Amino acid sequence: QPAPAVDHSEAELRDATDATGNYLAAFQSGDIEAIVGAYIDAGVDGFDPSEEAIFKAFEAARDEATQQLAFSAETITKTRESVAYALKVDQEATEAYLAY
Amino acid sequence: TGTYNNTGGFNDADGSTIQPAPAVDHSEAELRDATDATGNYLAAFQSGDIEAIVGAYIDAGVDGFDPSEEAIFKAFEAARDEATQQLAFSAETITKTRESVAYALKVDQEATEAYLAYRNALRGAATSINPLIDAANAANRTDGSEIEIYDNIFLASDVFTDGPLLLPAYRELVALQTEVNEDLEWLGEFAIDNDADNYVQRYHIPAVEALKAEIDARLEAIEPLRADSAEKNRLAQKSDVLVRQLFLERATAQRDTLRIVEAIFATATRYVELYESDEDVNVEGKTLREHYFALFPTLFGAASFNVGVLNTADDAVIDYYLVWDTDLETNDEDAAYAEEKREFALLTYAKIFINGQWQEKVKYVQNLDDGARAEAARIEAERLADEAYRAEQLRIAQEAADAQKAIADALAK
Amino acid sequence: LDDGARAEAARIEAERLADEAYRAEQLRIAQEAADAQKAIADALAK
Amino acid sequence: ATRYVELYESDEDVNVEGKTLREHYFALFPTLFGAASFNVGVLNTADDAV
Repeated sequence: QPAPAVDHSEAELRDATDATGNYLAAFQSGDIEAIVGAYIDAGVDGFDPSEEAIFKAFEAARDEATQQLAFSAETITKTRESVAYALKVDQEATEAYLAY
Repeated sequence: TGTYNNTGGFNDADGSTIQPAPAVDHSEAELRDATDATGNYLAAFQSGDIEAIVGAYIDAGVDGFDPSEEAIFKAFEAARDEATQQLAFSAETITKTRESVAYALKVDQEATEAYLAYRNALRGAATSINPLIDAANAANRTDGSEIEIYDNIFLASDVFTDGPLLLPAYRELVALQTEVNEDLEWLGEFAIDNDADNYVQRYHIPAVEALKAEIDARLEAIEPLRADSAEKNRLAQKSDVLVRQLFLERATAQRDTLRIVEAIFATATRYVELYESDEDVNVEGKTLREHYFALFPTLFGAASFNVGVLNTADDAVIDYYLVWDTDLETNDEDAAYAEEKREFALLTYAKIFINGQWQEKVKYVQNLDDGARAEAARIEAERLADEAYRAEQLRIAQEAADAQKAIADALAK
Repeated sequence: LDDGARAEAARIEAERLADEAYRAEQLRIAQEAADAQKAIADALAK
Repeated sequence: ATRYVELYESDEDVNVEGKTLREHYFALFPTLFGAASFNVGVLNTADDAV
């Protein structure tokens, strides 16, 4: 993926990264109870113990993880463009200072 | 597609497909009876004694005991069919219990909504009434003997609490209305103006009339909400959701045990059936009938674990049918149902990775079986097809050659 | 392993259907050709 | 986990290498539970640095 020098503010980077870091708090904690409580849906008020509902819940969790991965993919390009702009600006600044 | 052996995925004959659960009231006595109708079947199996098991689940037969293998096979087949039917019934028990739970949740949800609405109406009436009471009290010049000094409403039952009692407040409001109507009539007397120390002025009557009008306007709107709150709070007291959750857990454990019971009976039936049979092919350096015999040691531990779970599931229901710690502080609470549902869901999730250990072995042996049985037909089918094709080809070629000889003889003439 | 098994459990069916269609077409063509030969036989024998 | 649950009593659960297809999926968890531990150990420092 290309990375043109486009200024994305560091606050934007922090917000976009924290939007994903909240998803991983339960996983990073390591407790299985927290994981099953957060990433798995309980379902209907009457808990169905059949395997089909379990399969559906796991499929939904997998789809949610896939979408989160898709967003974390674009976060990389955003940050790379920000870095390129941050390099270009002070390169030009130091060139001008040397000339003066 | 559904049988004791199937290749169609999830089956409703075992309790694995999806089923709706509308809020329908099935009484807890019905749950207890339907669960005990199955728990009697498992007493011999849960005891663990082999003699009791063979005495209960296996039929002796004719008075003259036939020791031939065919009678043994028939008895095992009958036991397997009985276990299959018991599993089919334990399947529907689950849906019954789930519907009962849904109804038990709906009723007290509505009850607590009505209670909140009625309490809010009472709070609004309390907010609206007091300033007029103070205004009417300020404009009194009598001695205070017959027309007494009013007191602030709800002196004992604090309505501003979240969950207080609400009947004494209504009775106090009714008593205040009665007192106002009583004291209003003495304002129409002719000798009430006794002396300077006690008499009436011009502005007392309008204040009393305004207070009475406000009370009469508030009660007319208060009444239906009180009626609905009482009616809905009485109905929600006739159903508990915790015992239904316990029954659901017990029935799930019963179905889990019935699964392995049916598996054991089917394994024994198939092992007995393959005695000196043409279909007893040899694979993986062993005979097909040998493979079935190795399943028992793992089943005898998986069933032990399932029975250990079912024993606690059974003991829980008997000790907590109607006693405290099953009904709680107030008519509607989800702080206890949520925790039990979480624990039950966690246990259900955890157990799906344990029964699969023996399920996969059973599937492996069964797969070997039907693979051999189905593969020992395609050679015959293809042989018949090839023979028919060759015969038809030869017949067509011969008749074409005859036709060529026919035209030869015809135009040669 | 998974997709190999899943994809391999279709080629036998595909080839069986293709072979059955090929054999049926071959037999039909042979039979109609034999009928045409009988037709010319009856025609020029008349 | 989804695929392991899906293959319950299924027609596509063929047997290979002396084991069932559903059995093969179950053996992946012990290695993932260590690889994810390493990745989480890296991510913890990556988060604390910012």
